[PDB]
Amino acid sequence: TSVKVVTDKCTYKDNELLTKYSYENAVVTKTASGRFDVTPTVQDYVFKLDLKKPEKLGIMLIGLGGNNGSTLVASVLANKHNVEFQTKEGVKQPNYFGSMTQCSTLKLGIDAEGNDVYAPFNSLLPMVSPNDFVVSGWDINNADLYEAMQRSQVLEYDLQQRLKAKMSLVKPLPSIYYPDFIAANQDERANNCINLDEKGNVTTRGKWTHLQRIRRDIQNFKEENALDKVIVLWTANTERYVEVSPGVNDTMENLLQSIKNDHEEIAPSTIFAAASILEGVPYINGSPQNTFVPGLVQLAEHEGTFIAGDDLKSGQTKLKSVLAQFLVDAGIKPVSIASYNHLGNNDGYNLSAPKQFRSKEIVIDDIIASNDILYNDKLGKKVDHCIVIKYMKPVGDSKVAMDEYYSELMLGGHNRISIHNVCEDSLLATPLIIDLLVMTEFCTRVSYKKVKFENFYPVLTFLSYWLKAPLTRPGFHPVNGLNKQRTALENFLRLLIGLPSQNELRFEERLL
Amino acid sequence: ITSVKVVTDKCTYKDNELLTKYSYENAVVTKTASGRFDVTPTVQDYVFKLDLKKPEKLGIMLIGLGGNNGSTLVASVLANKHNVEFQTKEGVKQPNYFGSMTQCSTLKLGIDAEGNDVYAPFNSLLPMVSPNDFVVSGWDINNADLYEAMQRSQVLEYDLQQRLKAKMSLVKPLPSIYYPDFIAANQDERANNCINLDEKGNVTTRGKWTHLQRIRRDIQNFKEENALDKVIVLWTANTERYVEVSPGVNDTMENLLQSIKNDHEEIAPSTIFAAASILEGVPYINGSPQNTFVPGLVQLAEHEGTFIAGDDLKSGQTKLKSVLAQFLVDAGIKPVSIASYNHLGNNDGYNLSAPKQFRSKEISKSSVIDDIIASNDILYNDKLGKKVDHCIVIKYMKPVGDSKVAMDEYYSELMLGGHNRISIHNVCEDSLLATPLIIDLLVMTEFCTRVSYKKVDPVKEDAGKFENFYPVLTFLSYWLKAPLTRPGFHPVNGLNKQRTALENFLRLLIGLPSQNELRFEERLL
Amino acid sequence: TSVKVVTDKCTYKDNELLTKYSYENAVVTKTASGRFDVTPTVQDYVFKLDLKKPEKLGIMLIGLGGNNGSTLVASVLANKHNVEFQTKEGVKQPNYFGSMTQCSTLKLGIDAEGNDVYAPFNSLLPMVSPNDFVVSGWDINNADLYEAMQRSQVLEYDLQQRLKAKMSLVKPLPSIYYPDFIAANQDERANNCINLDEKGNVTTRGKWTHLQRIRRDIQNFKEENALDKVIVLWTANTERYVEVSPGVNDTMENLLQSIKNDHEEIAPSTIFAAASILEGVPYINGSPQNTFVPGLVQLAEHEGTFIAGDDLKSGQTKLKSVLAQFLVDAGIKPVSIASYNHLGNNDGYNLSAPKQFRSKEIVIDDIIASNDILYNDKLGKKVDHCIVIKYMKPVGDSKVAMDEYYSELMLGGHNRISIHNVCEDSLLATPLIIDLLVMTEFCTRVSYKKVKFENFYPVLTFLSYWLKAPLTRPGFHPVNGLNKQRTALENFLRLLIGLPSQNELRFEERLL
Ligand SMILES: NC(=O)C1=CN([C@@H]2O[C@H](COP(=O)(O)OP(=O)(O)OC[C@H]3O[C@@H](n4cnc5c(N)ncnc54)[C@H](O)[C@@H]3O)[C@@H](O)[C@H]2O)C=CC1
Ligand SMILES: NC(=O)C1=CN([C@@H]2O[C@H](COP(=O)(O)OP(=O)(O)OC[C@H]3O[C@@H](n4cnc5c(N)ncnc54)[C@H](O)[C@@H]3O)[C@@H](O)[C@H]2O)C=CC1
Ligand SMILES: NC(=O)C1=CN([C@@H]2O[C@H](COP(=O)(O)OP(=O)(O)OC[C@H]3O[C@@H](n4cnc5c(N)ncnc54)[C@H](O)[C@@H]3O)[C@@H](O)[C@H]2O)C=CC1
Repeated sequence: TSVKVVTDKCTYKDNELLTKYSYENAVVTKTASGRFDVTPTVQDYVFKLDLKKPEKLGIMLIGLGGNNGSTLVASVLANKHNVEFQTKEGVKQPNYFGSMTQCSTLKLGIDAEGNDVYAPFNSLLPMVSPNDFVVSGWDINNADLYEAMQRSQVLEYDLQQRLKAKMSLVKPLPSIYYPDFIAANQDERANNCINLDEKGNVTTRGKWTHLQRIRRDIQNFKEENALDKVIVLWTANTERYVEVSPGVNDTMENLLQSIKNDHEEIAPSTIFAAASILEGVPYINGSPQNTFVPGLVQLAEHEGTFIAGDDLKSGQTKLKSVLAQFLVDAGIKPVSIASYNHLGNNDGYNLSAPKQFRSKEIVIDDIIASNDILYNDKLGKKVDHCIVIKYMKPVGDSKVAMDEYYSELMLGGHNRISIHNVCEDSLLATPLIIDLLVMTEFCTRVSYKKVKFENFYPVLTFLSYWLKAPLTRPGFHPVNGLNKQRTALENFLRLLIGLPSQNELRFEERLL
Repeated sequence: ITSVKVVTDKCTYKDNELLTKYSYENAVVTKTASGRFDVTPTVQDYVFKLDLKKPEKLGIMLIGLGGNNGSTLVASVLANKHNVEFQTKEGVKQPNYFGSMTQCSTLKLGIDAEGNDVYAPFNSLLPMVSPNDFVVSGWDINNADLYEAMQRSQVLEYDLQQRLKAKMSLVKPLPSIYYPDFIAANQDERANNCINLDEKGNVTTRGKWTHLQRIRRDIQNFKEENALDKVIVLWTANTERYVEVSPGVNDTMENLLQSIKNDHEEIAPSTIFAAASILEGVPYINGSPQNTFVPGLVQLAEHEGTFIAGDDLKSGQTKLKSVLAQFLVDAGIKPVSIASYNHLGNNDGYNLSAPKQFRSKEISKSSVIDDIIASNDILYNDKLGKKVDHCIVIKYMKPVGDSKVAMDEYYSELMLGGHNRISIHNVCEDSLLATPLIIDLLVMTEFCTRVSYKKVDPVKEDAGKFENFYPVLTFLSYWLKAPLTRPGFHPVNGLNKQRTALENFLRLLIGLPSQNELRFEERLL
Repeated sequence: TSVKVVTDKCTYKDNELLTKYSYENAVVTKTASGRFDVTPTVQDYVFKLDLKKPEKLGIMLIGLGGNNGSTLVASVLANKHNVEFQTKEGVKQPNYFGSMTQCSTLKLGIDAEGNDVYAPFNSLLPMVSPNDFVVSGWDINNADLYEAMQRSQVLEYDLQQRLKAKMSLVKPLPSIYYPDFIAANQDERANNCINLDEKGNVTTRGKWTHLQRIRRDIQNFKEENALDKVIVLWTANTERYVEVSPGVNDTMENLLQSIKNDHEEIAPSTIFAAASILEGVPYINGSPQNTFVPGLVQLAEHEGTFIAGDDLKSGQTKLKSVLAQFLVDAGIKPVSIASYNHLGNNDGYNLSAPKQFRSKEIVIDDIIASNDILYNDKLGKKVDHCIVIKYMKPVGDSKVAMDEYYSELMLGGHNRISIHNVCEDSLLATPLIIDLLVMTEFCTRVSYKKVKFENFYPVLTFLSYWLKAPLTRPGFHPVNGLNKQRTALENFLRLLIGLPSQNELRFEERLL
């Protein structure tokens, strides 16, 4: 399955694609009298896409032994080796359901009858398959991924047994454990640490040698498997936000300096990031903690390395943001929105401590911002909202989410909508992780020039669709509208092969 | 093993039998035309006799042995009896009988030396048969062995089915009676294990008396092949369509029996199994909503003096509904609407997908609230209205397997124009709930067959002689959706009251008064 | 409507009822081998019921201007004067729906066809009607009850307007305001206080003169309306628990002493209680705070005054306790139970502060205690449970409660039940308040003697049905089983008129 567009905007040379693209947009200024003055703008670009993709992509997950880590590895092996498994519904064939890059489609255009024609998401331009992922990584616990699977209780027992022989071979590398940064109850789980002093004890001293050991782990992984490309992704327990203070982590020199000075504002994630950046490998932060402090972002630009992150956009927040937008697009005013989530995994176990959850408890202000017709000082520009996460160990990885929306309708009416969501959290997070790795790898092969080619700006915004707290560029505010986060990705892929943005005008039908 | 020894002078033991005196109190009421209630207390002493020697093995014959419930029942018995632990994603699980009131619930025996309540197993008071001692068999219009049945049902954990594979593979259903018009047309291709075949081996609704005699011999054969003394038969097969009751047809014992002989078209397979069990003196329990117990049949039960009971297993949805509607009315709240929707993807919801099958169901799943309304004329009367909109919907959605999804919306009125909206959403493997319920019914039925009594004349020692429970075992209503009643008496669906009756019954047999919840040891100095 | 029982257990003399009652029960002792030895016990009693009930009952509500207070007053006037009102569903007739004493029935026995015969709950023995309630009380805010109704937004606007003329006449008396005891945000609401110093400022000094002013308010109310009987009920913002320390509030002398010593462990509720006790008027605590400290209980016994309380059993906790018990009675093991409630009234506004909510966040251990078959060390004698209350002002008094039960079924199965409850909290609390006042008044006319008559033991346990945290007697643990809390009341009324406890045996049907 492949796509071939006949357009003069695209030319190939040496397994390299050059595409011309005129980007339009507009600048608006609301005059005093409330009049909107709009001046269209246009910037011409040329994109270069290295068509040669890695035959094998290296993946190093921090928190490799967790729910997401073990499920990620199981999914790759299960599909790669077509491991069909037994269930009470009979034999099931492995697949990557839940993955946008592997299981969603896009509209390329219309056929001769005037009907939409769809194509696989990853069929327009070359993308690496999760089947060619080589996975390794770190974890403060040394259990092999088979034991990690058993511990997670995420996958069908029979599938676990069919992957037992292969998963047992995979074992996480020791990692960096700074106790003060996570939930204290994660203290006896840590039996796999590199940061130990002469008395064989865990220390936060020698942070630079810790950073150097991570770089070594990455180099070794690459060499040991003969891989050219590697991507690192954090999927470990949420850390407590670090304080961004001047002189400490505001510049890449201070940051690198603080790391050598064993500063207390340097968290483990801070070191895995600085270590990946220095090795030139893309780094994805899948947790809410503010790993990407200023200093770290500088070091990323300077090295021209791709970073991205801030939480693995839960499937509830994802969907909850969609409905909310749906209502406001319909002229309906949600005046209240209550969210209640409870899970029984370690993830929920680590969020128990308010320090870990406070990072998570961090989109509604954007929707309410989009509509001043319903939200203003005369009517009430406010929306009550609450986010409660509770740890109910008996529900395991199978989380339960509930959202209640109370909105006002016309003439005193009201509307109450309740969303009850139940599913194994990891079966939604894993595929998200796959999509992130696939698209990060894809973007590293893309360069642009306004009209010498520059890298596709380190902070990969197209990846906001899969991250609850979209990282941003100084000054610009993030946009969480999920449909728009996928519309961005979709149009980007389209513009790379000479196709315009979707307009949905269907003039072949609407007009004579 | 846990046991209970009540030091009372109301109980005496004689040759494997417990004799218990009990003074039953009640009161008759009349309401003066004007509006007063004249209440006359009543009393009637009894001496109950409980046969303590319970059967070492109890025969169980299920009609629908290869269905979701029959399948799971045998599996639960085998798994528990042999302690067949199994693997799941939550690890190794030990078998158990959760969901079984008889096996996993407790009863308060009293208070301790310090005033704190003391409970004991429901089955620890008096000798009851353990489901682990069930010797199960039965009939089914389909010949799949019970392992295939398990596979097809998709109720139990794959690993468990596998560990039960060898044993369950050897369990094969006896051929049954298939009368095409009594069930959904889709079960058509499923019937390949019938006894009613004509010269050229085709399905035939002719020779129904021969069929009755075959079923009876089946019961006899089963019994002797297992060296069993006791046997209970329980219908857990497809839901049949209601059969019309007509004078001279099935209105009397004699009429019914002849009709069976005449191959009357109002004689359903269940009618024959019911009649056969009754003639064999085997307790028969109807676990489906169809009106199997027509007058003539009940009459035959009464004449033969054989236990019958039933009409639909009290689903976890209709159970919880009775508990919640009762609760609201007991609190003075007025339900004015109760919407109950639900969908399943098993053969149960597939056979119910037909309007005539769903009809039986919709009759039993509804009536469960008629008595609730009748008890409160303060709320329900001619002024305020005494109606309660109640609709029941059962949709078939194959993709959900045995897992049923029940949703109930209660809209009630509160004071001064206010309203209350309660929504109950229920998800579970419907069959993991029904199975222990089937176990409860069989354990209690068996227990009852060992109970006899006699009225005691206060002014004349040892009058009369011991009798058995009136044939219709209303004591089993706790587990049935549409409680079968005695002519004249209305059914009571109050779940909590249904269990209380059972509780107090067991309590009295060991000389304990009914629970009063007065707790004067603390409420009074 | 009335009931007349023909029994020799009952004799009337001078509008006085004497009833004989043999109370049976049993003492159990589980021998080492796990054998239960049971010895039945029996105690004979004679109850005296003063058949002469007050023609008018005085009611003084602390927090008279709140949601419950104003709705209580509106309900009495609406029904008493048959104020029919307009709604979009048409004209509605006032009623006391939700009240057990006014709208529930009981089974007296069976008729001649063998069918149950029911009678009104308050038709067996004389009970005072809420229509003969004379209501007054205190509140830190001085708004009249008409303004209080508008503020509560609990009742149909049209009904509010039809009661406007009468409700405006009712105004709350100034009350005792000790800032440190409630949610700080209740600081500008307090414009009606008696505890003011010479500089006209609010003080916590002079607590004894405060107590004396309450007694005066009660005496005046009684005299001013020519009432013999009065009952006081607390329905004000939840207070923060006070610390029970020896020498301060462990005895009635220390307590009375501490009150004079302006001790910080003496809360406003503590004073309204001690003041009602001294005036010999029954005192009901409708909030979770521990008002009834030791000392206060002594003073109650010594004066032989009836007290009772500890939260107005929310309709959710009520029902949530019923389902939970239903499951455990069925042999089903709830292994997890999550509760999430959010409201927009002042009540929820006051619970915002963890100090107020902590009192509320205080039954599952009893159910789990009843069944060691499912709950033991081999299986797991634990049930995860959580209680979350959030303040969502837009939902107003119309609270939303959600309970999720996750239970284990046989052979690895599970059952998940979700209960979504929506209603105006006050429309459920008001009638509960009515039932409490009616039954407290009823019990004050009941005396007993084992076989000189003693008062129906101060701590009225029969009232646990309407109180989330049933107050108790030293040593005895409370029982919250709602059906059993109503079975107690029901049988008590029955035993007073010579009828035995319900057995549900129906031998007229089951036996030949
Ligand atoms: N649970 C889920 O399915 C989803 C999780 N997320 C996010 O992804 C993160 C991981 O979630 P899960 O895999 O489920 O949780 P988990 O708790 O099972 O896995 C985290 C793993 O991180 C390891 N770990 C902790 N600190 C470490 C360190 N300093 N170095 C290396 N390893 C370390 C732990 O030992 C554990 O095995 C969460 O913090 C959350 O932000 C978002 C959506 C869904
Ligand atoms: N499955 C559940 O959770 C509950 C079931 N029930 C009732 O219990 C009954 C059985 O339910 P399931 O086991 O789930 O259904 P099922 O459809 O899986 O099993 C019924 C079995 O009966 C057999 N059968 C049908 N007509 C027969 C006849 N004349 N003679 C012998 N066998 C016959 C069928 O071939 C099938 O194997 C139904 O009537 C249903 O309404 C009620 C409450 C819950
Ligand atoms: N909101 C409801 O409908 C129900 C309330 N409850 C309970 O009843 C209590 C009252 O609830 P609502 O009437 O709804 O709340 P509310 O906040 O509307 O009414 C409480 C009233 O107490 C007054 N107040 C506070 N401290 C006082 C003091 N020291 N002296 C005199 N007045 C004082 C306040 O000014 C307010 O008017 C709650 O604390 C809660 O424990 C329980 C179930 C339902």
